[PDB]
Amino acid sequence: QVGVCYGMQGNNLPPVSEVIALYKKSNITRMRIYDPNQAVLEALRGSNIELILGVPNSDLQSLTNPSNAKSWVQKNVRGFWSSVRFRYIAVGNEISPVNRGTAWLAQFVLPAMRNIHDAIRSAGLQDQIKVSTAIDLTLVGNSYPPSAGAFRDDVRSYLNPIIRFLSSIRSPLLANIYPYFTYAGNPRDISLPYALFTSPSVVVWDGQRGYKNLFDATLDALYSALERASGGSLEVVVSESGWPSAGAFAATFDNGRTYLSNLIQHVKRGTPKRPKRAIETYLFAMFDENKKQPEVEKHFGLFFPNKWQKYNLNFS
Ligand SMILES: C[As](C)(=O)[O-]
Repeated sequence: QVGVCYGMQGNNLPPVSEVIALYKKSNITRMRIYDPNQAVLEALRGSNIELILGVPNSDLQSLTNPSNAKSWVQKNVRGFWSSVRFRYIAVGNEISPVNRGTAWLAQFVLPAMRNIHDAIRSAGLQDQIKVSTAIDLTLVGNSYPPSAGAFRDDVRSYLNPIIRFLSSIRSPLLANIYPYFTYAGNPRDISLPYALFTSPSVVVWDGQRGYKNLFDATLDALYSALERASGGSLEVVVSESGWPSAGAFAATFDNGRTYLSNLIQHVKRGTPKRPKRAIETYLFAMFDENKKQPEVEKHFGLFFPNKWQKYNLNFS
């Protein structure tokens, strides 16, 4: 089942309780939150909803201290484990050692992960609850063609030991992935059917491998980079994907509806490189978030804040 990211940065959003109800109502059994909001945590009790619990980047620093991490796990994890199906903890989101926004935090990620996981195992929850981190693909320097997929040379010192850690505790890697921005930046080279999963024939040829949609190509591009960095056994959970209804080039209702509907359907299966396993995927995001900037980041909602659906999707 597809999951949905619950961002709460709007001035017009439903009460937490109604949002959970709406999740249950729409039969959405998977959620991603970006911080451990207690009301949300208390609201998920007995929901049977598998949860991605996020560590906010501002606390990464704090958690490089083992004791801060311990108390972090006690308050937010052990206090709820009876009734909340914590699935993954996403320690940091879109951290890069070379992106201006997050560079000074990179040092913190792996230690945080060890302390939380260390904290996690002491409570004996390590086979249910996988410690990981959620990346963006700014870290991937090459993805064309997909077989050539490789991480940026200047991010290898950062990613390498993180991969190693993940391999050893058998955790997957989490990736936020937006075919939308790939398309939006280069519609001359990227065809909309390619971006939207509606292409009858392959669009990208990779030796003997043909890519029909932008989403399949990119993940496999990620897979090739993981394989070159000693993560050939890592699973990828896709922790964000979405298409905006307004605010910029190609931000339209129809595109949104197409993209998201094929996607929900697509991930019932895999990619041209790893056909067996289903892609665990989290749709971004449940509500428009009128506080985000710029304009287009306020329209990723799948639902209006009055809780009527934007796109009329089956999540079942
Ligand atoms: C834009 As190209 C030549 O890397 O497919």
